[PDB]
Amino acid sequence: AGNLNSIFQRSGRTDGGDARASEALAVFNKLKEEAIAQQDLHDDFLVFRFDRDQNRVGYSALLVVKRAAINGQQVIVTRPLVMPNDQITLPTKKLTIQNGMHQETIEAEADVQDVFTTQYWNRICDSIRQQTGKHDAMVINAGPTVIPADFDLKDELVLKQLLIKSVNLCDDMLAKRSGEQPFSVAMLKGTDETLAARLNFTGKPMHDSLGYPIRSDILVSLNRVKKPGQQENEFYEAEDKLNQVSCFVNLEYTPQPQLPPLTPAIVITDVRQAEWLKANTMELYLFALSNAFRVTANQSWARSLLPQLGKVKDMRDIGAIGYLSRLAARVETKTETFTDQNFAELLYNMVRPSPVFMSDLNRFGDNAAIENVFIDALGGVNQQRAVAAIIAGVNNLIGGGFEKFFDHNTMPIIQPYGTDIQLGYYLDGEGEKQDRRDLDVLGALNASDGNIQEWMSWYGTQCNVAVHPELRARQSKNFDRQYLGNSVTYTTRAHRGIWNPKFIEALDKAIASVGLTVAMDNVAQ
Amino acid sequence: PQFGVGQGSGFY
Amino acid sequence: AGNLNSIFQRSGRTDGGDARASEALAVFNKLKEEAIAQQDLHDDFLVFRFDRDQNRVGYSALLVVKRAAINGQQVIVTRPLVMPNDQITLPTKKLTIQNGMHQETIEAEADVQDVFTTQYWNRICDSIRQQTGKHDAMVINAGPTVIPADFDLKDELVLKQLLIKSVNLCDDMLAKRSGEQPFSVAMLKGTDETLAARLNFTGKPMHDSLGYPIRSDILVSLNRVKKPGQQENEFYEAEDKLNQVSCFVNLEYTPQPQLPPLTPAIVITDVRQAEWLKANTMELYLFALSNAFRVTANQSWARSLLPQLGKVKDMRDIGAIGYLSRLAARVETKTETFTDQNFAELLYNMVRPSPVFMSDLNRFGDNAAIENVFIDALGGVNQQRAVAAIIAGVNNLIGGGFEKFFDHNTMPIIQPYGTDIQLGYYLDGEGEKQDRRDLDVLGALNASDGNIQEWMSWYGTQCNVAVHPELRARQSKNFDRQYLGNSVTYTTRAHRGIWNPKFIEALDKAIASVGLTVAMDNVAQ
Amino acid sequence: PQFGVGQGSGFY
Repeated sequence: AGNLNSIFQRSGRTDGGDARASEALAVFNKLKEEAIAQQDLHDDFLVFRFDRDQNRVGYSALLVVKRAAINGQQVIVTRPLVMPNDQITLPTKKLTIQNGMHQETIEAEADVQDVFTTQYWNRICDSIRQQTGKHDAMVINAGPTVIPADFDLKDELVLKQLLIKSVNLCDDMLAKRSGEQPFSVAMLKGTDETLAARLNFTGKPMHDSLGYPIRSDILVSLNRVKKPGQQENEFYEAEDKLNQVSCFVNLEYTPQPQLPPLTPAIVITDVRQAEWLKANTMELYLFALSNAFRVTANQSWARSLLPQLGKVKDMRDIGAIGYLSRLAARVETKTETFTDQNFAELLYNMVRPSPVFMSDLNRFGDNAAIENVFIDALGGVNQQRAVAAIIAGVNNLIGGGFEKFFDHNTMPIIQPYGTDIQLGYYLDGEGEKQDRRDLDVLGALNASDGNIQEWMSWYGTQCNVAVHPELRARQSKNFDRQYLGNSVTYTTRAHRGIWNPKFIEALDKAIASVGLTVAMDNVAQ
Repeated sequence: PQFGVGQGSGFY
Repeated sequence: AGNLNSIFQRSGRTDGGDARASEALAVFNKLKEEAIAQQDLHDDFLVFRFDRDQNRVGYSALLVVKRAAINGQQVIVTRPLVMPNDQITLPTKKLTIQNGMHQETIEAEADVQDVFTTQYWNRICDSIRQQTGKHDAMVINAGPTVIPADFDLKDELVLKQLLIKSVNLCDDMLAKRSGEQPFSVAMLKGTDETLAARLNFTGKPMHDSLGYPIRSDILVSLNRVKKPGQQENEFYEAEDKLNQVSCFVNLEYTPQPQLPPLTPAIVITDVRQAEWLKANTMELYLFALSNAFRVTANQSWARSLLPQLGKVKDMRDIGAIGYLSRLAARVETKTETFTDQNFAELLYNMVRPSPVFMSDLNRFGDNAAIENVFIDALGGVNQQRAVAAIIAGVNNLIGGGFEKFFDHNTMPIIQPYGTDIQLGYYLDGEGEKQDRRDLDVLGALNASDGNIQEWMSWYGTQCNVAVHPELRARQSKNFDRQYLGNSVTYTTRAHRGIWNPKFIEALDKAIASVGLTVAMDNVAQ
Repeated sequence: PQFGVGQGSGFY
């Protein structure tokens, strides 16, 4: 039946494609042409519609496609843009859950993680070959992403930017397949140049390529490598930035058989190079990750936990920590008698001194071509290859020697966190988009106003991973409706993992050990 | 508990 | 854990056994001794208690055990008597039913069919060896039966009779293992002796070894082989009977792509030898089965369908047949205008002329040692052996030649009917026990008073065997509560199968062909 | 649909 595609597709063309993939193709072709007209985009490539009608996927997508022949092989790099359609329902999957002696099945919709199967990709490749004529071409996966059903398609600015970013990545991957030279400390280490860095206690969120908010408590900014006394580059003005890492810190309530009860879980939510640089490679990513390490290694992250004193509406007010402590009460942090010293004491008794470094990993994110190696490095059939790629990336940064710090085959680079991440946003009182991750441990304690039993039910939902994830997802959504509100939109899900402490030691020390010295701007607190 | 792998490329 | 039985049982004795197996052992030992005292029973054997505590069964039982060494092998024949205990619940089995895309599990109690597993039997054998000392003995299965929880244990008469019948069978099986001579037509065919037979339109039920009613519309009585003019055996008085077969006829509503809609389903419910004969063997059984064939082959079974004219309470009144016919109404059979001719016409239009012969098969019945070969002959791992035993039994009756009528390897002796049989009884208006099988096709039509939709729901329940039997059993029980009443007791379940028309041809013709002529008593209607 | 077999004897 599915093998009749061999007859169905032999000749001719048809009238088809869903309403969103149709509209999306039309706007993306318009944007391509305007970008060429303004000379922002080069006219060396093609945009294609992938149909659920003409070919074998549940979800249609547009394909950002670039090509070159590399050493005789035709190579195509594709960055799919999934187009979910609110009016189209793909048949659901049966989730059978063996609840001890009780067996029950939950049916559920396929998300981009379930949709982007290995065959989904292979079908994308085949269609491109039909559309490009390159039937013997190899196709590079730049990472599928999704442009969600919900918003109006008239945002030409964002859509233009999506094409720009997607072609950037396509050029990188053709280049890196072509053998292009890597990013390294040697390029930064001018004989007359040094690095410096600071922690930004932002007070604001940051936004992905489609404009959705990303939680961050601290933005780590690594300054441009340079030195006073160097030749000024004519009449210029520039931001002195090299890269940045977005992160936040939760306070996880963790077991112990003497440590205090909460863990300073430092979570990377995003990794970006400064906007003036176009390329996106593993070496650039890996180098930037050292920015999160310094958050607790040299500086002190705990300043981010200070309550917004004077602000009534602080949903994550530290005062909530008193509900997990022996007080079983909110600390009065509204008062003129609440001091910096009292804050430090709450933490002395409640929060552990040893930082833990972890990060999100998203196969469908803005950095998916790279996120995918870090995800496969967690485990599975190609873990060894993904790990080899990552250690090679750091060695490219330092000129070898990562191996002088530890054995990557005894110490895999990233461990699973188990509980995965539901992403989404909610609207605040003025209708702005805010990250749903705000109901973190302090957030949830204030949301239940001290009802510890309600908190613990939620907390167990977010921690006990012997419970099938569908059951956990349903309870997590039930809790958002009661505590966050009904104005909640869900977005593409993501993985989380723990960076191996030895990977971290080797990355940070190896860079410092080759002389790429970085000064702290916050010289003392 | 298990890790699925999609069709990644370039690095392998 | 279960292998610790190897330590648990090494030495000593314990205080144990359930209250019913305890009481049952005490009464059965009393009965053994009285039977010896009255000289009815020979003192050559043992009675044993099988415990659910001391050994590996869900249900305790008493064991009727006899032994002899046969050609050097120690042989024990056992007839288990299961003792269900209303106060003891055995953990239930999970019945997972795949209802298309819907999976649901029903938990249910193990019945004697589920309980008497191959290992149940092997455990019975091992305990007997511990109790008899015959550790190298082979044990013959005389067929387990059950003595239900419900009634009071003070019925010494029935219990004595159960021991008597069970030891009879044990002696037969030791004999038949010993090579004892078979029953045959040659033993009946005196040079001066002939057979004769009649159909009894009873107006009453017949009762099993525990006193429960068995449905029968017609009792076929085969008269003792003899002739006037033979020497009279002193001053004697005897019933001139050899054997009998109990049967009933339903009217099944069957499909057709010209035949009338109902099938004359002739069902054997019991097979008995005359009470003066003690042995129970396959040849005796097989010979008696010819009694049912003659019901339609020589005589006419349809007389059993006559309504009990003048009796208001006839739950199976033929008038109901008008609900399945084009009349969609009850035939007025209460009236002085209802005639024999009108009856025949109802049947001419409603009931097919070609009889179908089938029988019940019960592994736990009074004839279980034999029922078991006829059941295994239906199909399964030992079907070929069971069939070989059955054809040998008929050849023993006739001196060979069954094979001159048909190939038993092309025509298996009994086919499955698919829908199995729920057995039980209900109480009538005076509190007497009546067979639940009374709500047959005519019965059910009167019970719903012509509501064909209610009838068809029930009828489909009893015919569509793509439906898991648990679902069917639940609906069958729901229908008895609404239509039969709540005074319904369920008893041991049974199989049904169809006797191959060629088996029947060969049995009847082979006996007649060797000269064992039988006269019909009902020479004309 | 299938036929289970218990531990019958004597005839086999």
